[PDB]
Amino acid sequence: PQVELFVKAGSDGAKIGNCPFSQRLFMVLWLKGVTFNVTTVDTKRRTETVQKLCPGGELPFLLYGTEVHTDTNKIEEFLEAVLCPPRYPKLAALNPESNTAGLDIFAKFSAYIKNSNPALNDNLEKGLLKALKVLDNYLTSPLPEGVSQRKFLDGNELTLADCNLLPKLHIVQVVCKKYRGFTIPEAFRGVHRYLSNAYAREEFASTCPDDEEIELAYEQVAKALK
Ligand SMILES: N[C@@H](CCC(=O)N[C@@H](CS)C(=O)NCC(=O)O)C(=O)O
Repeated sequence: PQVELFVKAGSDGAKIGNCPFSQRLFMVLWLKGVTFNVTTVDTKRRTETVQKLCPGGELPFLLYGTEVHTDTNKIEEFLEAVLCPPRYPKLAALNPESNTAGLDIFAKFSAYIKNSNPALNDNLEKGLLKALKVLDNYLTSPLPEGVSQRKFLDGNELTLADCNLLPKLHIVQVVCKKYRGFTIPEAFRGVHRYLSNAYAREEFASTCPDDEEIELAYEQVAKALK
């Protein structure tokens, strides 16, 4: 049954664009091992065919046979349910906490990077560091369930939880380094090992837009502190 994912185009109207939701779904589809195709969409200059399959302009979106699916959460739920054992592996996490750990980081990053006043930067940076620390503690602490030194959020295999979080953390890293010279403290070993382990996996590394695309995507979002 034909699978086609539709994602946002980057700076040249063609490359895969910066977008954590698209990357999340790309990762899920790759980890499932299903045959699928991808199509990029220049939100301004969309094609006639795309203007019809998805009139509301939602992105990403997924075609399953001739059926269009929208909303990243709903698409992911659908894929986990229909691409299932024995043909395709179950990707859901075992430990519920894995599905929330570190997701507050992205919001904290956003607030931090859009602010330009140095008086407020002190507080936003500390809140970002605190959220990184909370994730670091999750990664270094043993998990309740699972047959810490594990590679990923929930054990040693990538799960749906990593597909959501990794694309966001990657953006946090790339954007923070470029626009603020900020790096995730080396003191946070759980976070750095997670990112190193994730980078070593094609499913994550290969689905990241290039750094230039990510930076350019933030050009009118990210501010230098005055
Ligand atoms: N509600 C959608 C949100 C998707 C979304 O945020 N898409 C982004 C990036 S792919 C977007 O449309 N960005 C447009 C822009 O800011 O220019 C979902 O969660 O699936």
